Formats: sequence, structure tokens, C-alpha cells
Amino acid sequence: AEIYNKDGNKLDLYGKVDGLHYFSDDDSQDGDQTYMRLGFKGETQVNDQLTGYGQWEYQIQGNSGENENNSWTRVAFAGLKFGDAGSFDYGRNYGVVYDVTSWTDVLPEFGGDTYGSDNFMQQRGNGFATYRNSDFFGLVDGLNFAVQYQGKNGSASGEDQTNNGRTELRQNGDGVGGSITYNLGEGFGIGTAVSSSKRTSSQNDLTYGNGDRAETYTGGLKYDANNIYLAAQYTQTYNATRVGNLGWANKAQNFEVVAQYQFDFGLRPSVAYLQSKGKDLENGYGDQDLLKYVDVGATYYFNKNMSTYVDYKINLLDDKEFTRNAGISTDDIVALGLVYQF
Amino acid sequence: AEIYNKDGNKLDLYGKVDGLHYFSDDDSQDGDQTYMRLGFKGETQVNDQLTGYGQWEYQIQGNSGENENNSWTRVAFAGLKFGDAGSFDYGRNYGVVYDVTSWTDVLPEFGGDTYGSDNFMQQRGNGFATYRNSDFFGLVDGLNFAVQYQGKNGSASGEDQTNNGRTELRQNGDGVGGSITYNLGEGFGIGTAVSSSKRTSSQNDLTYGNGDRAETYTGGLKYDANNIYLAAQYTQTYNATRVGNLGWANKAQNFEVVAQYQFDFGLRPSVAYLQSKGKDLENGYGDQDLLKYVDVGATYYFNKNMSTYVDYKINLLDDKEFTRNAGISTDDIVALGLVYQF
Amino acid sequence: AEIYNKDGNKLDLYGKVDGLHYFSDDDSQDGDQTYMRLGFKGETQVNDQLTGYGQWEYQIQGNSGENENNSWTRVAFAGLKFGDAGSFDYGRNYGVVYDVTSWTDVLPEFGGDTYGSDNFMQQRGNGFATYRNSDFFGLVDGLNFAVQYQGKNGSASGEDQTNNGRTELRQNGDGVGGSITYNLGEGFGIGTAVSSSKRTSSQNDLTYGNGDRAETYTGGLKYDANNIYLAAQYTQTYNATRVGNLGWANKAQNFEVVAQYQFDFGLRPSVAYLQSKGKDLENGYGDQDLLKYVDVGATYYFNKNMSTYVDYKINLLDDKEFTRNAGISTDDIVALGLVYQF
Ligand SMILES: [Ca+2]
Repeated sequence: AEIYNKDGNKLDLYGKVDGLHYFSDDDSQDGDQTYMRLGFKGETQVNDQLTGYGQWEYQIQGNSGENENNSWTRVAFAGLKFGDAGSFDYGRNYGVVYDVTSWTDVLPEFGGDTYGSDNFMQQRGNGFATYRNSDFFGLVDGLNFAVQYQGKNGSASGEDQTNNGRTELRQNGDGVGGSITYNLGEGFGIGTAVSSSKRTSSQNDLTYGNGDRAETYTGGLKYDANNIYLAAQYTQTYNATRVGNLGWANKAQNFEVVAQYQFDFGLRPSVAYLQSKGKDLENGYGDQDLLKYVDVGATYYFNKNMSTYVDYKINLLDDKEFTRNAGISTDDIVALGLVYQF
Repeated sequence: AEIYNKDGNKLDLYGKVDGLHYFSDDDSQDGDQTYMRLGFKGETQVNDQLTGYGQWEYQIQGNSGENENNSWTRVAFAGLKFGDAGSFDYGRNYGVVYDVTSWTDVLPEFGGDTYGSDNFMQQRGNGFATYRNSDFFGLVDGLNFAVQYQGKNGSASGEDQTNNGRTELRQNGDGVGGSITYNLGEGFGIGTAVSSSKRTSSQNDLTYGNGDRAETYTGGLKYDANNIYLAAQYTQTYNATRVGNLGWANKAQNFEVVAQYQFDFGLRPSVAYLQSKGKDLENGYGDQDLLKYVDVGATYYFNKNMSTYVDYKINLLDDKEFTRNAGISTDDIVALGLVYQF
Repeated sequence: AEIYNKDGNKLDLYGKVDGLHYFSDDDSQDGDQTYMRLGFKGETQVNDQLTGYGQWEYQIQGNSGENENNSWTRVAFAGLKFGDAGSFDYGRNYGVVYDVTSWTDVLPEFGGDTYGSDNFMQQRGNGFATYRNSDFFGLVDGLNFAVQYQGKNGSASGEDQTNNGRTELRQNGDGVGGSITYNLGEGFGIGTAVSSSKRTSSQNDLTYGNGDRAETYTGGLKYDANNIYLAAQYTQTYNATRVGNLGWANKAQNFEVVAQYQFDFGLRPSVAYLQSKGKDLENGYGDQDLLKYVDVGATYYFNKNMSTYVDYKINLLDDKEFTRNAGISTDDIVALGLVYQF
């Protein structure tokens, strides 16, 4: 909600409380999943061709006892917008791959999980320097592009050390990526994104998915008109898709597709399919499905501040030694949520 | 404070800073106790018979150094209010037992401690689904009731596992409870509450207080008029009252009583007595006092945003092997507080 | 930003996002340093001669992954201001030494580091009771003083225990200090501060800097007019200046000096020099430099809500066994920051 707007400076303080429960045979997923987010988006007019901005978003789990706290920063960045010349921001932000893969990340609860956070340039991550340009310098309506750099986020100590070190599955070396999207008209959009990240020496000491670079190549399509939403994304990755908590897939092929309809009375059913196919895994595993499910659900929007939903992950992965070793869930989940937001 | 009210959506952002110091021979209590809370309460009008809401409240200790952070979520829930048909909410909230025991939880600093947080359905806890009805459907003025369910919050791994696992003393199985309060008129109120929670297998592997279910039965009475506040609550529990950090009392009898007066110039003296009597404790302990103190104090309210208080916990427990083993404090405490709130 | 002002109560909710990167051969400093702060400052008019207030400020690092959270309370206090009779506040706050040493803590990124946080009464710390008077009771314009007490913040357990125990380098015993500053006119200011804190037995079990009390003596001078800022502070300490993470200096002499100029178009160059000279260190180290650098940098202010800066720490310490043992950084750092604030 915009809570301040005075003398060229505006501040939106926003958030949500999601009273959320999962039902699953997977005891690591089953039970209370209540959480909240809080954030702000601020903007300051500097002059005719320059606006400054800042955004922060934080998640605090609501499903723990008072003896602990599970919270984290989703984004935290500052930037400048310069008219038709583009914008630049730096901080914790979304990787440019998500400029296209976000088109399928629209499910009531699940979805968006052929990749994760702190996962090279695929989604949220630290130290992104991001240049963006909408409508190609004001010359081509509907043609947008981005160019992005990510500095190394290494280990806590030793050869890969940076100030902000972390575990191998959340590290990266220096990376570069970009995206292009185009409005084809009549509700249709097409997009592509590429990223290439150096990997660190400690990442390459894990058994799975060695290589000098983590690479991703994405294409996407969407239709968004007449109360219909359709989208698909295909992403091919190299040493970039996590294999549970074991390392990465030498290669993976990720595909997500979704269809939704918004009824005027407030109901938005959703059907989707997601898969991630890993190739050439070490330890004799070879080709393995890393993710495979159908998702059926619906959100009922009471208004823009209140909603409720059901989401059903129909998990098509087989329970096998591989999935158990990797810690990949093979069970179905039903989610029920009630959401207040501002 | 209400900081937003527009187009049927309202947001109250509230908080407090309590500059607080304890004086005690108990070194685990003595010293700086400064803390803050922050929260919001949002409400959205959906239609003539339906309002959505969300509430979140967080505590951050202000008495640590910058190398650590001690914070936690008090509540986090979302709900719907259906005019006279009642309300429903889900998330981290107060157990319905507290609908009655809260009547004595009014001391300047101490009190409210014959039970704790994450303590079956007695106070704050995860995964409450709560139905409430005020003035009995608009048929009986002053008659309120609630019915509540709490899903299992289990262990981090193994047989009792849920996604949001925690230590035994803060676990629960599936539970159900209810409360009824009635305005007798002329300032008097009467209330009762009952709860019954399944206990988990890991809870039942501790030495103290094994059983299938944790159950509570509460009666309360109060007078709240003419600047006088008098209240008492009596609660009988089974396998539900913590014995320090060792487990639970097979049975306990808890009693709290308080008298206060509000002077028009701002001063509110308070006198109270609390005890918790544990029965049939294991390891030869038998009947033991778990809590026993007189409390004398006063709050001076400068206005609705600023107050200061003294509170004196006169601890009547004897220092003995049992209390030392259980980690129950037997020393007096004096608290001095200065509170800004909004 | 002031977001509420009604019926005698006002609330300023403020914060910043600093998109920040360090370049250094010191891998513990190098890399992404993005962070945010959030805070509030509230004030309530009680009557003609009394105002209540509260302030809280929190830092949340923006340079970690989502599997961790690094955050802390900077300040959290409540107070009363009694017209010209002065103010009193209690909580986590700044020690009165900083009333003078803050005059040099004005660099774009670095600076302010001949002392740290939770470092006796030198900067931020727990449990400060602080009396302040501006303009000497309304009788002497520009003459300010303060008197401050800090209660013991001891160990987690054992002989020095307090409720809010911490590691030795962040402990203190009971302390007293004061400051006096005077506006000489025409941009000139002069100040002095003195503090004396009991040390704890666990502090005195460390090798470096044992003694009954930690003591500090500070003088400062500044010139602040005609777009020029000049300041210097000299502090002599006894058992109060940290030697890396090893303990304290039996004696230290700290000197900071800074010169800045503000151009109308928004650029503020800055040049500074800082040194901390430790004396009589144990383990044969004798006299050692603890800190020594020249700082050159500049901030460009777009407006009151947006800025960017470069800061260059030219480290003059030698890499030698002492600095490596103490964990004192001897490398240069360049910082680049982009800051949105409200
Ligand atoms: Ca490979």
C-alpha cells in the first residue's frame, strides 16, 4: 500500500500473511506452512530524466515456535531509472533468466521449481548488477532487453572465500547473462534468456555436475488476454540444475507449461505440468527425472487484498534409491491457503 | 496506529519499545531486558457481510549485542469475518484456553506464566484453525464462544516428523478446544474453556508427564467496571503443564488472581497471586510447586502512547534440588520499565 | 519519512537500501556488501512540559543467501523529555563518548573504527541510562552535556552471568560517563567526553589488556560552515580498545581527522586519516599500530533520498605476524555504493 507520497518521494509498504497448510505423506512437507512477507518499494524523482528507487522484501516463517526464527531477505536493491536510456540497479535481486521463466511461475502454491534461489543467475541471488531497457530505447514498442552481471559469492573460508561466504549449493563465480522479450500483439509474448556463471573450486569438489561454468538457455511463450493465461518455458542447463542436495546435473532439460482462466465471479482455476530431466549424472545414475508433476488448483479472489486457494501437486516421480539418496520428494501434496495482503 | 485507510482497506502498523531492566539474585533474570515489538493488523471490506483480515506481531530483543539476534513471531494469521455468522482464522494464534486465562494476564510486567507459548492449546501456538462467534449469532447479547483445532506440530525427523519440527516441549499432536464467555452484566463476566491435544511419541519418551492426551479445564471470573479490575482463573491440567524444561506434570492445578484500580490521574496499582501445583511427578518428586508468587506493582500511564512501571515478583518457591534440576527460578525480581508505543 | 501525525503522536518510519560492493585483496572484505536498515522514531506530546519518545533501528544484511539471516538491533530505547530540564532515555543506545567521536564518523563508507559496537561506552551498546541537557537549561545557548550509566552486560553462564550474556569482547561491567560540547560560533565546535567501566572477570581472563576498569578520555574539534567540514578527535584509552579479536590494549591513543567540501551540484569529496596506537601489548608485542589508514572518497547526493559513493581505504598497516594473529586487516579496500533512503 502506498503510505507516503510527498514532494516527489513515494513509499509503498506491502506485505502478506498466508495461513497455509500442506497435506502430504512426505513428513518434510506435511503440516503447517503459515508465513508472512513484508517489503517496501520507494521511488524519488531527482529530475526530468532521473528517478531513484529502492526495494526490499523479507519473508518470516509463521509456522515455528518462539524458540526459533526462520527468516530471510528475498530482495534488497537500489537503482536509477533514466527515461528511455534504461534502468540500473544493484543488490540482491532476480537473475535475468527469471525474466522469461517467471511466465510459468504463476501457480496457486506450487510451481517455479525447476530451479531455486541462490542458484546461479536463475532466480533470486546476491550481487546482481542489472541494466534494463524497455521498448528498445523508445524506438521499438514492446521489445525489452536486459544485461546482467553477478559477482562471485564464494565460501566462508579457504580458496573460494568472499566476505559473504556460503555453502557450495548456493555459491557462484562471476557471471553474465541477458534477456530479450517481445510483445507480438493480441496478448502474445515471446522471450529468451541466457546465463553463464563461473563455478567455484569447492562446487567442483562435489561429486555431481562438475565444470568450469554453469550455463542456462531459455525460451518462453505466453498468451495473456480475454481472461485466459497460457505460458510455457523450456530451459536447457549445464552444471546449473541442483540434484537434490548432492550437487548439480551435468545437463538438464526443464519444461513448464500452465493454463489458467479467470471467471468474473472470482475463481481462477489452474492446470500445469512441470518436468526436469537430468542427464549424465555421476555414480552410475545417468539419466534421471529430477522433477515431474501435474498441478491442479484454483484461487478464489475475494478482492485484491484477500484470497483463498487449493493446490494439488500430483507427483509423477517414482520412489527409488536415486530420489531417496538425493532427497527429492516423490509424494503428492495438497495445499490450502487463506491470504490477506496489502 | 492506523497509517492507511482507503477504498475499503485499512492497515494499522503498531509497535512498542520497552526500556526494561530487571533486578534479581537470579543471574539468568538480572540485567537489561529491553525489547521491542512490531506488528500490523489489516482489514479489507469484501462485501456487506464479509471482511477479510490479517494480523502479524513480532518481537525483537533489544538487550543483545550486534553479533546476535533474538527475535520471534508472536502471531501470524489470516481470516474472514462473516458479520453475525462469526469469524474464521488460521495461522499462528492464541489457543482458546487464553480466552479465559487472559483475564488474569494483566500485570505490569510479570504474570501469565502458569503456562507458556507453544504449550498445547494454552497460549500462542502454530496451526490453529479458530471459529468464533460473538453475541451468539446476534441472539444472546454478551455470550461468546469459540471452537478451535490445532494440527500436529511434530519433530524435526523420525516418527513424529512434520515440516515445522521442533523440540518436545513445544510439540503437539492434533488438538481440539473450546471456550464460552458470558457478560453477566454490571461489570461481571464468567468464562470456561476446555482443550484436549494428542501428545507425540517423542513427548512420551521424556521422563515426566507421559500420556495419550494433554488436557486443560479452566474457569474464570472477573469484574471490570468503575475503575476496578478483579479477576481469577483456575485451571486443572493433565500432561499439559511444563515442569521446567524436563517434561510435564501428570496433573497440575493452576490459580491466578489479581486486583487493580485505575486512578484518573494515570496510576494503576496491581496486586496478584499466582501458583501452579504439580501432582504425581516422576523420579520420586511427587507433589511439587512449579510456580508460586505474590506480585505487587504499578503502571503510570502518561497517555495512550507512553507509560512507566515497577513490578515486584515476590517469589515464594523454596530453592531446593527439584527447582534447581527443573531450572525453575526461585528468586525475587524487581522490574522497571519505560514504554513508548504506537 | 513521517507517516503519521495525529492527536499529539507522530511516527517517522525510515530506512535505507545500500547496494554496496567492496574490492579488496582481503577475502573477508571483498565482494557483495549490500545491506538495508529500517527504523522508527516516535514522539507523543504528554503535556506542555513533557514529551515521550521511542526509537528503534535494525540492520538486515542483503548479501546472504536465503538459508541464513544476518541481522541486528542498532538502537532500541524509550525516553522522556521535560522541556528545558532535559531528557532521559533507557535501552540500547549510543555511549556518550560518541557525542564527540561522532564528529569524525562522517566518511562515505569507512571511518569510525578506532572503536566498535558493544565496546564499553564508546558506541552502540546495551542498557544505557542517559540524561541529556541542551543549551544548559535554556540559560547557555550551544552548551550541551550528558551523563550516562551502563549496567553490567556479562557472560552467558558462571561468575559474570547476566540474563543477556555474551562473549568477552562485547561484555561490560557497570559504567559511568559524560560529555560536554560547546558551540563556539561561526561554525566552530569543541567537545570532551570521559567514560569509566568496570571490566568483568571473564574479560580479565583473556591475555591482552587486563585491568579493573576500561577508561576513555576524548577531545574533539570541528568546523562546519561555508560548505566546509573539518573535524578531529583524539582519544586515550586504558583497557578499552580492542586488539583484533584477542582482547584489549593496556593503553591506546586514537586519532581521527577529516576534511570535506560540499559542492552545490551535489558532490562531496572527503579526505581522512585514522590511527590507533596500542601500547604495552602482551606476548612480546609491545607497541603496535592497531589501525592506520588514509581514506579518500566522494559522495554524490542526487537529492535527500538518493546518493552514490566511492570510498578508498589506503591501508598503511604492514602485513606481519602480529596483524595476522590479531585478525587485523592490512589490505586496501575500494567501496562502491548506491543508496536509496526514506
Ligand atoms: Ca559437467
